[PDB]
Amino acid sequence: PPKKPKKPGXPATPEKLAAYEKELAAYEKELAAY
Repeated sequence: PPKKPKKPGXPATPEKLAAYEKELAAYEKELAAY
């Protein structure tokens, strides 16, 4: 089972937020595929 990506806290730059969104989307796809 795919582990849920953790949220970048503190010094979180827009790119890492976008990365969190993309990785969360990947989580959704892999979770749905699971």
